[PDB]
Amino acid sequence: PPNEIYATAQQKLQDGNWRQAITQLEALDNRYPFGPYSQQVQLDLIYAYYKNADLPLAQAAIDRFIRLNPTHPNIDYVMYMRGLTNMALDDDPQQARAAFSDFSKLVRGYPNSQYTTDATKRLVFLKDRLAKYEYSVAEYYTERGAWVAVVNRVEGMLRDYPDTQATRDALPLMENAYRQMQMNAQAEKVAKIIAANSSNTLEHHHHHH
Repeated sequence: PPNEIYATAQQKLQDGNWRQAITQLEALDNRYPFGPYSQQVQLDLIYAYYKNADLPLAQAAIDRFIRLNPTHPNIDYVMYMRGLTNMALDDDPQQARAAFSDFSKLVRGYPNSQYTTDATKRLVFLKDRLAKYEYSVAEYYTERGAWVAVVNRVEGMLRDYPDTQATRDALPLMENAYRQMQMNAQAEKVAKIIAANSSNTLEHHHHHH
């Protein structure tokens, strides 16, 4: 009785009985996969797979929802969930890169979403993680004297993760790599960047566009 099965699944989700809720929701999605309530069932299944730590199933279900309903009113929430799932898969920064992309795509689509604030919080951690990885790579390239690869990695950190501890730590690798190449205009630029990067991070959550 699909309406009572649905009400039942909703209670199971509220109890945190992920396994039973997944069962009943999958059977509904089997039976009416393009029914009037199918997007509802799929959103709840996304959630239940995530909470049950079925992360590959959550990820696949998110991708299918986005493909099939690219303009849905709850897309903001589906991309929040895609960030959470990829972030859980991270705990080889592939999953962290996917989460950064998800959440940054969320913040630049729905700057007014209820999930805004938590996505921005998670982005601080992600940017820290990804910049640390890129710093390790820049160091390795330094060890090799691969000065052009050093400059490429650091400028990517400065472009994408400008306010992180790792980009701070990596700027002198970049100034060095240019100097090693006798590239004075470039090296002096980095020296400028370093002198000016305050630990004071700027806030613009109170600005609306």
